[PDB]
Amino acid sequence: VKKNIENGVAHIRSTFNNTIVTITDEFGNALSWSSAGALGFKGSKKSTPFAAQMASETASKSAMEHGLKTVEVTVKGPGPGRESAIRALQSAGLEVTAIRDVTPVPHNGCRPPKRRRV
RNA sequence: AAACUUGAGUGCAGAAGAGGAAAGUGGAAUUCCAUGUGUAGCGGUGAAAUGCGCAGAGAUAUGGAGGAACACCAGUGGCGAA
Repeated sequence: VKKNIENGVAHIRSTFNNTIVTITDEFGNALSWSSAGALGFKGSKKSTPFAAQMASETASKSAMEHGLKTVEVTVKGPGPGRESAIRALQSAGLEVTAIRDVTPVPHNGCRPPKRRRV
């Protein structure tokens, strides 16, 4: 009931409303997930870099418990906590081979929602 | 009534163009469906709540369905009577 991997990819989704972190193998398999809402932060605070740092630290701790050593960063969303999440990943002992922002670029398909009037 | 080539067209040699009409091909992305991993949140806001989710949501990986628009080029740029 244990997983042993040495190289992997950490997916970090940071939106202005919340931060979610997970780590997977090189073939995208899920071990554990972390979110600011689960950590305890509610409402606005979930977007703060500190909550992102805590979630990234928890996710990296579980990844290294399963045995991860080298990880590649997969960043999603425009939130401000992406850099804090990456630094927490680095400080957890894992080695960042490279960083890539996989934020989906819609070329021209689909109509975005109405601009807010507030 | 009779001449002219300057206006207006024509011939000859060249130029660019999101001008229009009809078929075909394509990548990104959104939604949905199925399945594997996985746990208690997701989403949202000034802050919240409705709502969705312990029947397994959200995240993640793969495949499928389908509609719609064409990121970069792109520019006091081009084309058209509008």
